[PDB]
Amino acid sequence: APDREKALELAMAQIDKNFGKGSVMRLGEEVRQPISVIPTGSISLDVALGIGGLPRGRVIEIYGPESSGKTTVALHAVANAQAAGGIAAFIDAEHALDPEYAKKLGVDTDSLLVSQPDTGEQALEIADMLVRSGALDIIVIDSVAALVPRAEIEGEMGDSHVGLQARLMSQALRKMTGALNNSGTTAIFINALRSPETTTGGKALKFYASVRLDVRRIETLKDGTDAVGNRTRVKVVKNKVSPPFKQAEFDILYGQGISREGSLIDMGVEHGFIRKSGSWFTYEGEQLGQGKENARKFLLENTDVANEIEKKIKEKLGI
Repeated sequence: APDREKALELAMAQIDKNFGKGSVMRLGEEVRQPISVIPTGSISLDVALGIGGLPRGRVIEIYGPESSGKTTVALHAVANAQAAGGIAAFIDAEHALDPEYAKKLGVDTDSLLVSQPDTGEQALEIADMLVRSGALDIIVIDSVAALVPRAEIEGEMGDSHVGLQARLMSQALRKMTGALNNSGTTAIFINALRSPETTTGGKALKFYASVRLDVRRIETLKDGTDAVGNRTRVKVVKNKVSPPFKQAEFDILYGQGISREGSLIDMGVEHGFIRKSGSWFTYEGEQLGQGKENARKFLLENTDVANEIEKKIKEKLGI
């Protein structure tokens, strides 16, 4: 009577119907539920996520050591959302954002809502208020670790209460998540951190998120001796809308955003479109150059090509 696959599907079926789509899923499975998404700004990452970009109306956490490339991504997200004509909110509690660098990645600073909370409750709440107005496409909280409870701030944390922050984070996230889902507003909590300590607030953020990104830096992009930027690596450690654990890499040159041409030269190679002979790159006849960098330039100057690689790559996968 038992037909494991017939019995297994029926099991998964109920499981989703009981806890939500994606509550369980074969890793090879290839999701086909196209959800509204905010493009990460890194094609590779956008594919790693398995749905094009950050899922809308979800809580997204981006953690990693300082300079890992978190903000950048985050900034890009805002940027792509504004192009889709969405409004963006930035609950700043670190005062580091450099609007100028933002404008560079495509952000419309002049139309960006910004708030610099006096307390942690204040911040989270201000956010909650903004979210439930259903007007924002995306909201990004800078530094989970900075949402220090009011009590701790005022200096009354005289060893008379402890752990207050997680709670602050947990309860806050209990409320907002709901509202978020209805508004469709994506919320990116930038968790610049410090296994699994979580800087005091990732405890509750670990369960409320639907997508958790692990941003890390792996190598300094060079030519020969002179540097040009750094290659970041991300690992979607959690994904409740597509098979998790995939990962992508992308280049960010000093002062720039996620290098399109880089992504091109990267996904081109693995995918076959662009061939690499030792220390050289070639694209169906044409020579790109000796070394990823000259190639990058090459693709920067010859707009048509590359634009066509983006094409072929964008075809072999969903564009």
